Amino acid sequence: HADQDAYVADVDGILDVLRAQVLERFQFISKSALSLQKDSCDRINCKVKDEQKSRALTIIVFGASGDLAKKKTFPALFDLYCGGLLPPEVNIIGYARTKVDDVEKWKHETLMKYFSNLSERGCHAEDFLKHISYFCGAYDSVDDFKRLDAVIREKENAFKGPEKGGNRLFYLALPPSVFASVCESIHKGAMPQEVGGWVRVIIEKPFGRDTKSSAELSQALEPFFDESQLYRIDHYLGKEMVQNIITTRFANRIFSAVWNASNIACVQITFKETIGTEGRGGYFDSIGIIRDVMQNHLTQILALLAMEKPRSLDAECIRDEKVSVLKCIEPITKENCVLGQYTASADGSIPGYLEDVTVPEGSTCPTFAVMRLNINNDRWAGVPFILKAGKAVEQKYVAIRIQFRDEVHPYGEATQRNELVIRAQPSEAMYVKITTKVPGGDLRQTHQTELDLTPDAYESLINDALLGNSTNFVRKDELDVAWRIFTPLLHQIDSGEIKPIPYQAGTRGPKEADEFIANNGFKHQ
Amino acid sequence: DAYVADVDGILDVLRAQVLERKPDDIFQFISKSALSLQCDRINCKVKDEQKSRALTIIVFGASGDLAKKKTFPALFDLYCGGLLPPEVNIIGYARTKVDDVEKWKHETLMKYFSNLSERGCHAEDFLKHISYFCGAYDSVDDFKRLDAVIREKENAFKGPEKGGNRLFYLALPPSVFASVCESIHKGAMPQEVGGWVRVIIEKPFGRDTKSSAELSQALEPFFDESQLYRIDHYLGKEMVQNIITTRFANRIFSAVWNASNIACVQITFKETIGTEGRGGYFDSIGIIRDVMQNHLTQILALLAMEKPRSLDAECIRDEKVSVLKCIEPITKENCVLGQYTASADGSIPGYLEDVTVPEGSTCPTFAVMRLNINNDRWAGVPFILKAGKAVEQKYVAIRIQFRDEVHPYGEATQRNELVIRAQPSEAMYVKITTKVPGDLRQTHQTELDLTRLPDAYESLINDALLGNSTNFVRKDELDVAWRIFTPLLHQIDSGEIKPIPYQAGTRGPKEADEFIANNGFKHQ
Ligand SMILES: N[C@@H]1[C@@H](O)[C@H](O)[C@@H](COP(=O)(O)O)O[C@@H]1O
Repeated sequence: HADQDAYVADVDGILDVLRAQVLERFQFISKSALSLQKDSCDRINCKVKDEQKSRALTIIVFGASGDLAKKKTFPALFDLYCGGLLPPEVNIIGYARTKVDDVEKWKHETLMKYFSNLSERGCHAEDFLKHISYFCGAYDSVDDFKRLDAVIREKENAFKGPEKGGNRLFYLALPPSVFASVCESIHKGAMPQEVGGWVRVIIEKPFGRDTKSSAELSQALEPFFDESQLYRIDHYLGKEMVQNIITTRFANRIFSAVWNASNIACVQITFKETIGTEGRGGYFDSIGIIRDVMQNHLTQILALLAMEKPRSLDAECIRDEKVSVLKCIEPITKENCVLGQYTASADGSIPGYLEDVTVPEGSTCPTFAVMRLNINNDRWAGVPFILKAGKAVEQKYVAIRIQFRDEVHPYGEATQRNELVIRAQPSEAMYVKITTKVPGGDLRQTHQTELDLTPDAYESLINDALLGNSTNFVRKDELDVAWRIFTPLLHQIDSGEIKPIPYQAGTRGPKEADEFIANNGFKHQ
Repeated sequence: DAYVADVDGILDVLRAQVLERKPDDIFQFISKSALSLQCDRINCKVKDEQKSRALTIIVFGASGDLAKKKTFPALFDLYCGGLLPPEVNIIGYARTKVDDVEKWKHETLMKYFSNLSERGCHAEDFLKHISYFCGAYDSVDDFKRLDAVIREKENAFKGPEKGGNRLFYLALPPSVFASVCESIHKGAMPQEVGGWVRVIIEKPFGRDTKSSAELSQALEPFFDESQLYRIDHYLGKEMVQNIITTRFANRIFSAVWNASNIACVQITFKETIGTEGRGGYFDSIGIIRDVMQNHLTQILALLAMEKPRSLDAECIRDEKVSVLKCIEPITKENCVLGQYTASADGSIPGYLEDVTVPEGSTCPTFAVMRLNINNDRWAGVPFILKAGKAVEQKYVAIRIQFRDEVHPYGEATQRNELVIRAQPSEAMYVKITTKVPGDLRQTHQTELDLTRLPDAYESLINDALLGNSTNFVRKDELDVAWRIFTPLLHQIDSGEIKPIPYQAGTRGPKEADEFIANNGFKHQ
């Protein structure tokens, strides 16, 4: 309805007129309201901001000798350095349990092995290692964090610059079981100095495995770090796609006006991988495809896509809207879910999921899921939202597909449903499919045409955290709502009330899934 | 410098309110959300007789959770509001020796005082009125020693009259009530020269007809029903006036307050909190004894009574008794029980997860039941009491649903309602159908609103201090109240009904809502 969007715009335009009147200094808002009634391996070029330059900065990577830290975090930090997005005087500390004598060989052997050895980057590796130190320490001794504090205080007091104190980003590349321990230890032991500096904490998934376990972690952490400080990171959600979702829609009347039940026939969000899970049963078997990427990754995409209009692009305004729309979503039913589990590829190259020492025999863990979500609000009531995720399928692909309702009249078969695709993998692309004339010479001689409207994902998130921008991080309330959307389903699945269909590695998945989709409003182009 | 723009921040709150609620008139809603988005010498408001004589308040069990977290903070609030006499003496009476009474004051009491500015700045002054007294609850000599301590404060009283008034507050297990009352009777009654004696006692008042009557007979040699105040913490003055005045002062409400016009009456008490690890204690009590036989029944009496001969306390109490005597004993077939299980987010563990709860507990944390008031006014009208822990909102209200006018409006009208709500905020309103301007069949449901003071608990203590016993259950009233519930409780304890599990934070068991719909209620 034009009136749904008009009313919001009228409220915002009233709050806007109470803005430029209150620009002349609660009780004044009440009075004004009734009143309105009556009417090449080159040099790193530093792209960092002034404030970023102005105070010291230490990044502490905890669990620095783990696979995530050494293969993912440190390389990501390296790429940001090469991109000129770390402050000049950035200090990095790898905190970990094991004692190390030859500090410099550890950086070279545990860390540099994994750096991007590309042309434009390789030459900067040694430069980056200068900014790194090692810290031997455990994740609970108050002593160890007192010592670390003093190690940081020395580097911060050495900073050659205008502001005192130090900004501190604690990056917990650890198993969630130690999050609370470390967090309290930081709180008691190693917060930024009184004089100045912010404190930020990046934590890694899993964020529980259901409503109850997730809220226990939130409760454990919330004594020590609030939602301005805590950053729950989703490696796979990048700047590029988020901007495509938000900007393309909210900046433009044309897309804004059609982004609703009256115009949209159906929406799919798809996350497909050719890779399987081989030798990862130790993580995956207990998690399943749904907890792994759908409850966390796909649902945040969905929230950004479905949300109502925030009043501004301030992060918490957007996060507020993510929560509101998630709260409109009905808990997913077992009647709206098709599950799969992959067997060996027909060509015998790829082994099945159960064919794995790190997977328990008999496992019914799903590697594939397609489900329908109902968003019960004025904007979305009736519209099918399809989430689809799967391992060992036919191609690597992440995209949003919005199919618009057909204009049957008057072009009939000389036209076709409009679409909007926002694709992130294997490469970024955003387009609309529309119908246009061909130059020749009758009106029903039409064409299908694709208007193109167009640091990696993980890196862009670490950068956002340094910048203090939490837009693309799940907030504590948001996380809780998301868990309530999926947990009843996850229970039904673990109680065996629905079961995975087998599919061979390299196919599309269970044929049943494609029938589900087609039976839930999608029409083939 | 000061580019705070927290303006924008509050604009955001307004926005969220407007779009949540979606008013027709944005402007007028902006005002009402803004105004409702918003130190000094104490002004003595106390009356003539109250300033005339010494007052001493003795809180027995002063280091207990009830006394330090509820009673003493309430007295502080009364003090800050000018509702205690200026020379009031407060005595905390307990059994543990205390080296430093000043530290006790600061650590045991002042910790639970309201941190409100306009109160904080009075705490130290209030503490000057509090003494600690250490003694037993059964030794006459301790009460004589207490009497000496009181007489000393009374005799230094600088106002006109002699002796003093004594309010004894028994924040104790009822097992010690008789021994305290006897000890008071022998040892520290007010001075003969002048002063009254009042005694406030806490629930439970027994746990069935027999235990309760035995308790009343243990106390009546010492205190009569003008001296004895059985306190129900939850019964506020504001609710009671809503119940009494709206009806009895008005022809329109009096005329419809009967079987000819009312389809059903529901009295609801809902909390989001569980038993909070005190399940072991709750388990011997259960929801029916906890709030229904006492609290909801008093609300029912006030709501259902005949017109009092006057608005005097004992005339109201006489009518409370008369109506309760009309009520049939509740049958098990008119009762649905629940027991909560863990909340979705686990913040409320299941009732049975508490290790202090014994395996196999069928204690109800939830109950809905129907009472039949067999009199001319009420014959055939279902009265529903509903109470529940660990449900979906904190809420206390009376809902009166009137009979429908089938003709002529049919589906273009629905049943009128009178709501008197106390929690989470006071409201009272009627829902009637009215025309929309713009088609006789085009109608709207509208709510007519009929409209820091003391809170409900503070109101009752203030009432005891003033001698107003309206909102206190009288001995005879209590007996009758117990005769309504005791058969049912017996059936429950014999295992004849069993509680339906419900998840903490839901409404309760689906069978309870169906029971309500089966006994005369119709959803909007
Ligand atoms: N917008 C991001 C993309 O940047 C990302 O690439 C993709 C997941 O794919 P991958 O797991 O390869 O990052 O979806 C996310 O939503």
